[PDB]
Parts: sequence; C-alpha cells; structure tokens
Amino acid sequence: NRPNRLIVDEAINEDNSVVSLSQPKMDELQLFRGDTVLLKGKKRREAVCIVLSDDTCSDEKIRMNRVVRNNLRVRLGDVISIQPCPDVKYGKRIHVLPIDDTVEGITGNLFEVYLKPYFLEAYRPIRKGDIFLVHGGMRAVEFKVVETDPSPYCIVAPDTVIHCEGEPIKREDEEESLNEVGYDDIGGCRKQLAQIKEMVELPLRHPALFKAIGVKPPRGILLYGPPGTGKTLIARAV
Amino acid sequence: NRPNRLIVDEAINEDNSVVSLSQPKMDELQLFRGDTVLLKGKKRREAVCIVLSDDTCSDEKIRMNRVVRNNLRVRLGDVISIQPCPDVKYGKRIHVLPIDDTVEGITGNLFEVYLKPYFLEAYRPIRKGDIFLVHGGMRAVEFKVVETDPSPYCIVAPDTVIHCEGEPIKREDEEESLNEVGYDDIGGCRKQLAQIKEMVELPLRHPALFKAIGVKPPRGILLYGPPGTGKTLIARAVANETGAFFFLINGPEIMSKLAGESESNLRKAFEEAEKNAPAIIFIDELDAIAPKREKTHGEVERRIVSQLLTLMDGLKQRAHVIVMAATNRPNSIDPALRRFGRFDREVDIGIPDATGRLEILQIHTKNMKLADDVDLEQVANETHGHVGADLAALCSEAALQAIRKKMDLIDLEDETIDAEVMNSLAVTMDDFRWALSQSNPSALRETVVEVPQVTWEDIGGLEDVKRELQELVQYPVEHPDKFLKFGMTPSKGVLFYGPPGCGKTLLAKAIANECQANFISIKGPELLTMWFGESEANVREIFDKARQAAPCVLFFDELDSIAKARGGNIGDGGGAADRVINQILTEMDGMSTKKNVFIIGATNRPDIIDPAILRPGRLDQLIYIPLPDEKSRVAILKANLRKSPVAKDVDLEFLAKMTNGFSGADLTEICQRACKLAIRESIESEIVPEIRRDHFEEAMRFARRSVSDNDIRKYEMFAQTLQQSRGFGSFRFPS
Ligand SMILES: Nc1ncnc2c1ncn2[C@@H]1O[C@H](COP(=O)(O)OP(=O)(O)O)[C@@H](O)[C@H]1O
Ligand SMILES: Nc1ncnc2c1ncn2[C@@H]1O[C@H](COP(=O)(O)OP(=O)(O)O)[C@@H](O)[C@H]1O
Ligand SMILES: Nc1ncnc2c1ncn2[C@@H]1O[C@H](COP(=O)(O)OP(=O)(O)O)[C@@H](O)[C@H]1O
Repeated sequence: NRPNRLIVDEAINEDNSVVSLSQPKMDELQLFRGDTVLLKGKKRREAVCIVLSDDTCSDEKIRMNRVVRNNLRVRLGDVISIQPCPDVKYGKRIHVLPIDDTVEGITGNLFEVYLKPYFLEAYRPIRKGDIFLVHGGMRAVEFKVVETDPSPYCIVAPDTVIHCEGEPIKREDEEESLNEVGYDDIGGCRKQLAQIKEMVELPLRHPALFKAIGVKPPRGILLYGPPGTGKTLIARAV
Repeated sequence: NRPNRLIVDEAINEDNSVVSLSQPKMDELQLFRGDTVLLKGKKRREAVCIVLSDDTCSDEKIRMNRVVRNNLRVRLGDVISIQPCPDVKYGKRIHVLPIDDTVEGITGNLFEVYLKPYFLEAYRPIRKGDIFLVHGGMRAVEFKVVETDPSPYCIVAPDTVIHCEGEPIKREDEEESLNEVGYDDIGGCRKQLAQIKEMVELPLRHPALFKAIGVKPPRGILLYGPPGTGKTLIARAVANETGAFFFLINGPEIMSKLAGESESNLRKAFEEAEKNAPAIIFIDELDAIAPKREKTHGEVERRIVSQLLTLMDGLKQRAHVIVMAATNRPNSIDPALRRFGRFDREVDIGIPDATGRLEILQIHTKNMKLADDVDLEQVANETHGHVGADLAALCSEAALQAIRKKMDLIDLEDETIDAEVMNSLAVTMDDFRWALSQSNPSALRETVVEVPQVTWEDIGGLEDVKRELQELVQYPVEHPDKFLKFGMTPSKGVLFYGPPGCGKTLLAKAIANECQANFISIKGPELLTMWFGESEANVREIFDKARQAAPCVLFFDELDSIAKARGGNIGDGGGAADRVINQILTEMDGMSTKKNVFIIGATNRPDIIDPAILRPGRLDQLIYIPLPDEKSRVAILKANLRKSPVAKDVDLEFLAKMTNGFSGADLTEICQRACKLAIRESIESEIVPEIRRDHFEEAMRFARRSVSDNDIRKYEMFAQTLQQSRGFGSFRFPS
C-alpha cells in the first residue's frame, strides 16, 4: 500500500520552512538529524526542507509550515510523500525577481538589507520556484525565482552571489496569493478551531464520501463571541 | 363469505419478511410451525413468507412486515388472503439486478460481502419480483429480480449459485419507492399514533362510506410537541402509505414572496389538492403564520390569517381532504383557528422515555452494524432531556467520530469509494461517550411527562398506605359499574404529609406503573417559577396536557414551598394565600371526575397549607407517613443495595435496628457514602470489584439526622388532631 503516505497537519513553529515528524520516522527511512530532505507533491513538483525531531506533537503525523504549504500546492487534510536525499549541494548563484502584486509603494534597494540578514545562520535549502514569506519594513513580501540553476544543488552559503534586474513579472492563476489568511493566522483559540477542523474538513475534502453514505452533514454553523473576536477571519481562513 | 380474509396491521418484529398470526389460525388451515406459506394479494400477484406463532398481539389479526407490504402492494387497513403451500422447494440459481434509483456513489463488488452474510441461517423463501430492504455500508439498498426461475421453487440454500452483470434497469411507476417513510419508521410514541390510526384510516380508505352517511369527519388535526419531535414525519408517513396525495407548505414559504401572491399560492394549494382526491394537507410551521396574540403588526399578516380561516371554513364535503398542522406550544396558535370545523381535534406528542428512546436508537442505527460489546440499552438511560431529533443527530455525529479515528491513518485519497470497506466502519464505546457529552439537548425545561421505571418493590415497608392507595384509584377504574350503582363519585385526589425524606415521590411514581398510566411531575421549584414571573397562563395547560394523555396522575411536591418565601403562619400582613394558591384549586374545581386523572399532593409542613385546599371535594384524603419501623428499613436498604454488589458477610438486620431518628434519605446517603468510599480503596490499591465490611464503619461516621425531635411531636399532634377517633372508637348498634 506504498507505506510512505503522511497526513497533513498545521505546524507550531514560527520559523521558515521546517517540518516536524516523530521519532520512529527518523529510523524508518534512515535519516539523520541535520540532513536535507526532499518532498514530492501534486502537479508534478518537488520541494526541499529540513527534518526536526519531536516527541510531543503526536504518534504518526507531520507538522508542515505555511511556506511549503502553498509552495507544494498541498492543503490541509491531504496525502503527501517524503524521501531522503543525502546529496551534497553547493549553490553558486541566485536570480531575484519579485512580483508587482504586493511590491507597491516601495522603492530603492530591497535586496541587500532585507534578504541578507534573513538567510545567514539558517542553512535552508532553496528550490527553483519556491514561495516563501519574509518580514521587514513594517510589511511582508514573498519571493519567487523563475530562472536559475537547475534544482537540486542549492544551499545557502556565504560564497553564493546575487544579482538583480528590476523588472517584476506578471503573476498567473496557477498559484494562490499567500498574502491571504491561512490556518496559522488565527491565534488565541486552539480548542475552538479543533472542533471546526473535525466538522468542515470531511464534507469539503471528501464530497463523494458523504454523497455515497447516508450520514447527513451539518448544514449550518453558528459563530458566537463579542464583536471583533475573529469570527469573520476564521470563516475566511477555513 | 369466504372465511379467509384478514385485517392488515403493522408488525412488531425487526427481522425480514416474517408474518405473525394467532394460535387458532395454526389449526384452522392445518399449518405447522416451520412451513412455507403463500399469500395472495391484489394486482394478480403472489408472495411467500413464514408463519410465526404469537399469543400476545391480539385475538384475530395479522402482523405483516414492511418488505411484503410494498412487495404485495397492500397498504394498512385492507383485505388479504392466506393459504398453506406444503411444497418442497429447492432453489438452484438467482439473478441479481439492482436499480440505479438508490445505487449512487457506490462502486465495486457489493454482492459477495453484502448479500452473503444476510441470507445464511435465515431459510426465507424468495419470489420472482420481491422488494426487500437490507443494511450494510452506512446505507440501505433494496433488491428486485426481473428474470429468474419461475416461482415457486426458490429456497435459500448453500447449494445455490449467484451471477451478476452490472447494468441496472430503469424503474417504473407501477411500484412505490420503499426508501420513503413508513408506519414502522416512527418510534418512541405508541399511544399517540394509535389515535391517528383510528382518526385518519376511515375517511381515507373508505371515502364512499362517509359520503353515504351523515357523520361529519374531522377537517383538521393539530400536532403539538417541541420542535423536532417528529410531527412532519408522522404526517409524511400517514399519507405516503394510504394512496393519498401529500402536499407540504412549511411555514415561511408564504411570507418569503412579495405580498399579493402569497395568498394566491395558499389558495391554489387547497384547490390543487381537491382535484387529486383523496388528498391531505400538512402545515409544518403555523405559529409563525398566525401570531395573533401580541404581534398586532403587519397589514398582510392578518390578511393571510383570514385567508387561511376562510379557506378552511369553506371546506364542505365535496371531496376527501384532511388538513394537518404542527406547532411548538398550544399557546402559540390563534384561538380563532381552534373553533369547530377547523381544528376541533388536537393531539399532543411528548418526549419519549427510556423505552421510547431505546427504539428510536435502533430505528436510526439499523443501517450500520455494531460490535458484540456495544449496546443501546445503557446509553439510552443517561439521556432524559433529548428530543427525538437529538438522538438521530447524535447517531450521525457519532458515526463521524467513529470514521475519523481510522480515516486519518487509512488515507484513501480517490474519486470513487468501494463498498468493501465502508461496511467495516464499526462504532465502539469510545465514540458514543464523546458524542453524548458534546451533544446539546433542546428540550430540557419542558414538562416532565414520561412513564416511570419504579415499582412497589423499590419502596420498602409502608404496607399500611399501600392498601389505602390500592383500594382508592384502581377500584373506580377496574370496576366503574360498582361506583355508579351506589350513586356516589370516586375521590379525585390524595394529599399526604410527613417528615421530609420519606420517599414522598416514590409512592406517587410507583402507583403509575402498576396501573399502566402516564405520570407528570410538578415539583416545588417548578411551582415557584410563576409566583415571580407574573404569568398565570402557564398553569393553564398543565392540566390540559395531563387530561389529553389519559390516564395520568398529577403530582405536587413541597406544596407549601411558596409560603416559605412569603413567611408562614403569620409572615407578612397577609395570610396563607397568594397569586398561585387560588390558581391550583380553581382549575381543578370545574374538571370532570369521570376522567381518568389523579392529583397527588406532597408536603412537609401541613400546618401551613390553607384550609381551602383541604376542603371536601378537592383534596379530602389525608395520610400521615411516620418514620419507618425496624422491619421496614431492612427492605429500604436492600432496595438501594440491589444494584451494587453485596458481600456474603454483610448483615442488614442489625444495621437497620440501630437507627431510631433516621428517615428514608438518611439510609440512602449512608449507602451512597459507603459505596463512594469503596472506590477510594479500589483506586488506591491499583498503584477489586466487591464491597466489604470495612467500608461501613468509616461510612456511618458521616450519618446525618435531619429529622430532629422538635418536628416529630409537631407532626404527631397535627395528625392526631386531624384524625380524631376518640370517644366512639368501639360501639355496638342495638339494631
Ligand atoms: N483571534 C484572533 N486571531 C487573529 N487575529 C484576530 C483575532 N481576533 C481578531 N483579530 C484581528 O482583528 C480583526 C477581527 O475582526 P473580525 O473578527 O473580522 O470581525 P468580528 O470580530 O466581528 O468577527 C481581524 O482583522 C483580525 O485580524
Ligand atoms: N419519533 C421519531 N421517530 C423516528 N424518527 C424521528 C422521530 N423524531 C425525530 N425523528 C427524526 O428526526 C427528524 C425530526 O424532524 P421532524 O420531526 O420532521 O421536524 P419536527 O421535529 O419539526 O416535526 C425527522 O426527520 C426524523 O428523521
Ligand atoms: N419505602 C421506601 N422505599 C425505597 N426508598 C425510599 C423509601 N422511603 C424513602 N426512600 C428514599 O428516600 C429518597 C427521597 O425520596 P423523596 O420522594 O424525595 O422523599 P420526599 O417524599 O421527602 O420528597 C428516595 O430517593 C427513596 O429512595
């Protein structure tokens, strides 16, 4: 039954694209702690991330971050596959090209003071066609590379060089705007959101499953709380 | 007169097509017990079934199941014929061909894991063209064979073979879709449905009989009960299985559209039903249609109310139609609709008790198979305030939790789903507990109208009052002629007083079970809720709901509890009467004694009750219950110790005789403390399921004595004063 599938769950870390797995998984696929791992998703695309050991989260699940959520076009409550990749990668050059969808009202050089302090002391592999969010300047902007060295063989190291052009590309409808609200954009209410996770994920991700059985799904959910509690944002995110 | 006709009645079994007959029928047509019987119906078709002996159902009737109901095209309240067929039948091959009407979203092989475990160990004859329902895979699907060996000669045996093709046929209009609601699809209410059976079956199945006689059939039936009780489903079932057209308009579909055509839609709804005679009309929501009590707003609202009143006032004989209406409370309906010829007949549906909720459990969970350690009897006991729809929602939600704990680790991401794994989704104990804890009941504060579950064995001792209560309320009901011959009327109510904590509710509850009647509960806090609310209209229908569910008994607890908040013997400048004392007796003064109803008054202090209540004619029977004796406390304690395990060295005669000023509650709290302290030792020793003698001496330490010596003399002097049998206690008449 291809024993490599993993359920998709929201992570708890507030760092960059770092996944969390359980302790038997480390020895199941002969990985070490600090190694580069490759993930395979849908739409025939790959991804790179870093494994992190955890024994408190669960027994059999993964905790995958918001960056590679939209990078791999994988939503919550789906299937995913993972595999090791013990290959030495030494990046040499990168192409920088933001999209004008969110880069508005900002001029000057935003590549030598904004992306520089974020890449050092991270040692995070990058892939051709990644979508990650970074902070700085009272706002946030994503990143996307369209033409670079063929992935794999990309590792953040000081010897790598950078070069900018200054002509943003037009976005397409193939991907989703990460600036929208996600599941990790709601805080302060953990017990209330878990009820929605087990109330809405089934009828939406499995339409034929409920269309084939006699179980009647709920047709209405009432949201309570004082005005401003975040009722609109929960509905927008789910 | 062809002595072979049989009336059609709904069966009680939950098995496949098995009929039930009476004991003389077995020898009338020379049948044995385990034989194949043939039934002949209308439309020139035959049927096969199995006879089952029964002596409890009736004297002359049949109890025929839901499968052959629709298989033989025979509805309830019709004629039928039966005949033996002692012919040896040995089937050899069967053709399987489902209809795509309900087989949707299901793929794979559904003939080797679904029909296989259902046919074995059944030995049920089958016929060419049968329609039967089977369960499995969180859903149900019927079956129909179109071409096979010529019936008869079809018996389920292991030597038979099967073969499938995989091309469903298109259904026709000759038969009826069995997936709809039937009469056996309603549970938890048996006494309420029997009234409809004798109210709707006559004008619908016999149109010419009423058209030829001068009897005026009812033109409107009002349905009561909290929302979700099943009012819509009862109306849907009583119309789909009578060959009568059913038209449904709920409550807001009228007000949703623009003003001007809403009345036209209502008018044409009545006109279209007359053409399809016989027909029926059901209104799901009507309290939102005619709120003519406190609304007094909207020009078109009264126009719609008057249009409905005109449409039903004008319902002459012409054709056959019955108008049904459903609501939540009797006080939320326009009184102009309650006039004669519109809604003269009313029926109330209450929340089912344990024996009703048990049935509503399987009537919904039949489509999913359970485990060998999962039972519905114990889970239906904790729930008391759940509406009939609450239980169905709980089952559906528990199914989701049962499937969620495995669907995560299965991770079967595919477009279609097979039926080989949807059937293996069994539910366990861990899912009902979570579902029942997370559920939110709807009717928790409605009037508690249920059948108790306590008998005379639960109450120890008190043999003096048992005979008095046995000779007072059962004699007028069992022997009505004797009371009428003498010319006097039976008593209407019994009020008793005594020290608190003597089971004043237990004898009132037990008297209802042995007399096979309903029971209502109006406790003290329930009686203090309108002393402040300034709403005297709520005490109005508590008697109506009791008299509608005849026979019934009315119970009043701590009847003087209102006087405590107002004082007592002196209190304020007033006396011993208020806005609620004058409402208790005014309503029961004008009631008919002939009705099978009873009023029970329980109180602790009889010196505070106003003498107006105790007047001869309303509450004249006074019974004083003293402290239990030594020989009665043994039975009282062993009644409570029945559920918990009891060791062999536990002596109860000595334990009961060492209490003198202890009432009934003092013994129950001692047992509760002992059995609670037993759990502490069991948990502490874990880091045994039997109680011992060591848990007693540590439990009687917390023995409380609520009934002090000041109240005993106060009650005795009142009882002796109210009894007064001195001076002429023993006298012989001369002649
Ligand atoms: N629990 C929360 N988590 C994250 N953001 C919140 C939360 N509650 C409020 N907010 C922020 O404040 C605003 C809440 O408004 P919103 O919830 O949409 O209206 P309402 O409170 O009426 O539902 C949003 O802009 C949201 O970003
Ligand atoms: N007594 C009952 N027997 C069987 N099913 C019931 C019963 N009560 C409720 N249900 C189920 O719950 C639902 C309750 O809806 P319904 O009773 O039609 O609305 P209302 O409660 O307003 O009459 C029904 O559709 C039925 O499936
Ligand atoms: N004869 C008896 N048999 C069984 N239980 C009794 C008896 N007398 C008193 N009790 C217990 O006393 C408890 C109090 O019952 P209750 O009806 O509240 O008394 P009261 O009439 O004072 O309200 C009951 O739970 C019952 O088990």
